[PDB]
Amino acid sequence: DGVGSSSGNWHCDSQWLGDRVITTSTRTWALPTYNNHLYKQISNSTSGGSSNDNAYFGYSTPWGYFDFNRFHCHFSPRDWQRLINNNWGFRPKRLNFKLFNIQVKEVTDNNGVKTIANNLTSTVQVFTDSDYQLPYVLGSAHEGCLPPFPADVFMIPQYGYLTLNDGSQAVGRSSFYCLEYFPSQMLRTGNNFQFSYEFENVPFHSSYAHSQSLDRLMNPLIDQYLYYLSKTINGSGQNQQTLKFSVAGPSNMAVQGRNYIPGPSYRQQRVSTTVTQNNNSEFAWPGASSWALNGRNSLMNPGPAMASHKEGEDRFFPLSGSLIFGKQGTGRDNVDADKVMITNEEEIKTTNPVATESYGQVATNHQSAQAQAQTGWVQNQGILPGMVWQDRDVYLQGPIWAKIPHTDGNFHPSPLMGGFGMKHPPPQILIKNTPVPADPPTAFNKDKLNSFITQYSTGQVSVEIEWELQKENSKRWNPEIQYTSNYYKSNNVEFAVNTEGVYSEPRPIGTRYLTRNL
Amino acid sequence: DGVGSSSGNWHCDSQWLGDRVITTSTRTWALPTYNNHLYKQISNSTSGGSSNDNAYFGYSTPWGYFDFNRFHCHFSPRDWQRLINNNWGFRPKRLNFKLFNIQVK
Amino acid sequence: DGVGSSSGNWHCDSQWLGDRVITTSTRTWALPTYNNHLYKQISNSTSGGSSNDNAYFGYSTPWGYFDFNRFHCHFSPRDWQRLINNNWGFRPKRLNFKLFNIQVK
Amino acid sequence: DGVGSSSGNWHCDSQWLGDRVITTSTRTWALPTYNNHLYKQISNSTSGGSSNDNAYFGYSTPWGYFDFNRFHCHFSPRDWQRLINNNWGFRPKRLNFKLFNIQVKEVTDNNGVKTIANNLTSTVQVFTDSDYQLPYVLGSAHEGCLPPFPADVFMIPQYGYLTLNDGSQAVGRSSFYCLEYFPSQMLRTGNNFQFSYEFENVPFHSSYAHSQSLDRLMNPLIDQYLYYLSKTINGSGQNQQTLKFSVAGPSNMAVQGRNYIPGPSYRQQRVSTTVTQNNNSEFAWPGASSWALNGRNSLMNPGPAMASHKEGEDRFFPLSGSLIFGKQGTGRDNVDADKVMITNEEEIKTTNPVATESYGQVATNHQSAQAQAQTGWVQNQGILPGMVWQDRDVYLQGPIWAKIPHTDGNFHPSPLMGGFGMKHPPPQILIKNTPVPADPPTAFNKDKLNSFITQYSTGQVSVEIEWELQKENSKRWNPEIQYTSNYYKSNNVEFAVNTEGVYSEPRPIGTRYLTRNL
Repeated sequence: DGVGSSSGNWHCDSQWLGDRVITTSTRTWALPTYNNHLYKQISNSTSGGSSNDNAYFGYSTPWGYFDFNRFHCHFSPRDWQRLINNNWGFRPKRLNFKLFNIQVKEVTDNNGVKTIANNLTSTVQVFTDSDYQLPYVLGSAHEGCLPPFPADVFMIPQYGYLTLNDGSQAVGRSSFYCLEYFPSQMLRTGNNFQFSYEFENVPFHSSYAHSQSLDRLMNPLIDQYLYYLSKTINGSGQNQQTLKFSVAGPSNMAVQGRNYIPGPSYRQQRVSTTVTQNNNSEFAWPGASSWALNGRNSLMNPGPAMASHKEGEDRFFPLSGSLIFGKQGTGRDNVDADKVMITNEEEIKTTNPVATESYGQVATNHQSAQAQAQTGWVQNQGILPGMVWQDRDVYLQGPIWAKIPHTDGNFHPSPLMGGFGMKHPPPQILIKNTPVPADPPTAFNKDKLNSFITQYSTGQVSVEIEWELQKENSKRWNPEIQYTSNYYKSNNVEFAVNTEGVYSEPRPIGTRYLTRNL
Repeated sequence: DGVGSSSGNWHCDSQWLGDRVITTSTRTWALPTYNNHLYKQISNSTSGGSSNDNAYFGYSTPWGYFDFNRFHCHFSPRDWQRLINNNWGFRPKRLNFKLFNIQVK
Repeated sequence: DGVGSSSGNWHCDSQWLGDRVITTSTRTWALPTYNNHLYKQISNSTSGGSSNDNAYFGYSTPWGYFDFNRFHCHFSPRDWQRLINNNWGFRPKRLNFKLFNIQVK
Repeated sequence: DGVGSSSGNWHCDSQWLGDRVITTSTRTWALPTYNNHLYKQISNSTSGGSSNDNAYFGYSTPWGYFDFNRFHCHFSPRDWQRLINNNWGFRPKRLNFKLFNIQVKEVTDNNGVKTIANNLTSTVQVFTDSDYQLPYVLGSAHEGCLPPFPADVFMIPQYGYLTLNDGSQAVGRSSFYCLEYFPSQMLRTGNNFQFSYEFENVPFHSSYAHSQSLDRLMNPLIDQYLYYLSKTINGSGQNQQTLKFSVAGPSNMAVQGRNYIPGPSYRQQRVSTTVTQNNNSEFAWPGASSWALNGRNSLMNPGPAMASHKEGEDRFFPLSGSLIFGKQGTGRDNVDADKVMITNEEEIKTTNPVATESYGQVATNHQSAQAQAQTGWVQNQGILPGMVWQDRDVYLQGPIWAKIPHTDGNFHPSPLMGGFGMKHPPPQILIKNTPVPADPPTAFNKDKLNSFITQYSTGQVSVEIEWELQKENSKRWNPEIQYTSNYYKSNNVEFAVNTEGVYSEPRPIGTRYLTRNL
């Protein structure tokens, strides 16, 4: 429109209908100039990397991008509490995104002092990768998302991508992408940008915990009509071999026939938070479970959805089997256990195997009069017919969605870090300040200009997402477990600001508090 | 239009139809003041030339000009590869040119 | 039709449309008499096999069969090159099969 | 149709309308099996060639082809005489082609004796290269065309083609063509084949000889209003330099100004048919004019249309400047001059330069008091503005058309051997006997069959061409030169059969007997 007219209003609210909840969040953003308007080839050689497992090749772009792939970007703690305490499931339906109130500033430095002024004629470029023609980086748990607290002003992260690499070198199959080779809208201070997105059909997330275990689905009062081999010898010596059979009933539930079995496994090492119970050696990387791709080892992290620990074993965790969040103010490198928040998936112990245990035991030989029957620990077990399992729970500060890789085949493409897997997720939204050259020389020079006016941009961003709800219809008589704040007095209110205005999330919040039968 | 409204968008893409390919390219340009707004007579004497074969007479103008008479101004390397590997011939048909987002400093 | 009239023509060509390619291939075949018009029980004993892993039981029929389950039966090397250099994917859609110009000797 | 019904009639006649003549010719052909149904790579190594100039690479196909690219295939000698004596020009308009009365035979050899029988169920395959996707070999003066005499039965020539070569080896750019990769009609004894072709617009062939010379177009009674420098010195000593000018008139026609000049040249060596006037040395290849392409020298043959000889110099010919036809029964290698028929282009001496002379003389220096004026013989001269020329004449036994090479540029694409140049000439008509395998083994073998029944095919071929005529409207008073037979008694009639039934063409017949002004 014009310089003196706002191009949008501040929309931040949650609307709770019967089967739907609409979340709207608005944030103020700041966008600097990245790479001084240049594309730069990057690799482990440029960053000084040495290990083969961490070698990479890619490019850093002068473009930024908007990321809102975390639940706290849309749900307040109270809204999250309502969702998790009142619904058996939820899923995103549609998306509305807006950029408005664009403000481009120029910075001039004379001598140790910088002056900031408006540049009303400068432009900012925005476009969406609706055709998914660029590498998708929103599927990784990267920082730079919209802040959970609406009053926080955030910096737009720089967009970068990786391609095929051989050490620090590239190959002929490696791809280079120029983001200026895409049509993009150019916005001055009076212009705004908006688009709508429809989520593809995804299953409802399981925001419930099973009230039954897979091995306890039988009637505890009635025998089965099936038999089991109870004895093989002749009880109370030589030549004592005689078959025996008994009815599988309530007294021996472990041997009853069952139609379904727990889901797959890939065993993790077990770590205690009581440090003196751990071995006196360096076992992080060495002791960890991993997978290999083209000679590179990548940590199995977080891996298959598996129960974090056995009942009562709360002190133990799988070495890389769980999402680890950092508390407010936590450092980047080598922080103590009290500075991080270790999530756990104990709710899925009713259907999923324990991460630090074998799947089970399997026969490994043919027993005879000369050879005793032998069994072997199944340390990893693939998908088998009749298996059932629960996916990893999602969290308030955890990811929402991920892009399913474009491959010939996949199985249960639920993101392993939690969330909704989609072939066509919300498109990447890329933003960049248009370069403004400084005064050029009065004589023609064919070289590209390298002198630009120092600029940055700021504005507001709004994203509205409609969520579909799956209401609970339980006939359970006793009250359910519910997420609740603690009344006991404390220096600060949980999920609030401190005396210095710092917002903090004191704990990870899952979604599985209500219960339903298996 | 106005100071605070963009006069055009960034269009840079290639569209491949059956018998036609449409190339669009957008660039950012900078234009200084040439000859301090003056027309100047130029010659090999003004530039110090001596040889008869390189003697010339002309004028330098304060005007600039836009030139896109090179194939890489319109075709990306991948588009060029497609064109050369899949076609026995090609020729230009029509042209569209735009200047927008003027900023004078 | 008749003895002196051909029952079909030689069709062997590839037609490249926008999103579709139609491949046609014609070949000359010869069919002898198999097993002297008999069905015969066959096994690894009849062929002299001894290993358990290669033991088998079956029948050999006096019938022949037409097989075109290889890509080079339909795509020339140039057509294959075009397909692989210009397309992200392909799949068969429909089939037409013909036998003609029968000659029994 | 059926075995016992003819699929076509014998059509061989010429119909003379006002401005059009329609020629129809029917011939009986025989088609054997070529290369035993195989494609074979051929090169100068396979044929034993050694010279770089004659090196080649290509393929020989089992297909034959029909060729009617010679005028005597359509015009009888009497029709040719009428055409050349009554018309100033002619050009082909449209084409009709027919194959019918197909007869396929099988040959069986027991012991030194062969038995031939019909194979009523066998097929012959025919198709036309209407899209010009195969190498065009009809543009070369190859043998194998339809015989001039309708009663002669001819053998179908085998189709072969050449591609890019480096010595006897091929390169990556070389192309291999499979003629079975084309849709073709399969014909039994009851079937027939036919198609129609329309000639693209071509200029009328010049079937006239100019009655004026390019240097004698002025009025012989009137002076020009232009002057010439007659003298430079001071006639009848030193210091005698004085300019002079005179009117160019009838007394000095050589110096008159002229608007047009004779056409281009590329000088040929001069050979006498009186052998004792030639040099006592071997000068064929060495003394010949040539052009070079990629390091290979190709004889300039016949080259630019140039007058064969000066007036009265009938004994001389240009070393490779003229079409040479062989008399009936003439051998293939090293025949005497009386066994061949040397064509001449003396009719174009009025506009085209003499093949064995320089184009002219050009100044090569600046004359002065110290240096005498110098001139140099122009041995070859390219196209210049104002040039006019006549193309090479066509002959009864000479070629009709040729395919203009598909190139970015060309100039006056009239075939240098004579005829009509076309981007889309009459398409190649390719024919092959369908292989008929012998008895295969009773056990499956994956190798391609190499045992086939010995077969050949025979039938009739008809081609009808409509020619447009350009009538003469001359006001010449005296009678014209006309082609005529000689009444004087002879043992045989010219253009007739001998006592052994051998048809012969005793002389080449041009088209340029009538006259018109320049």
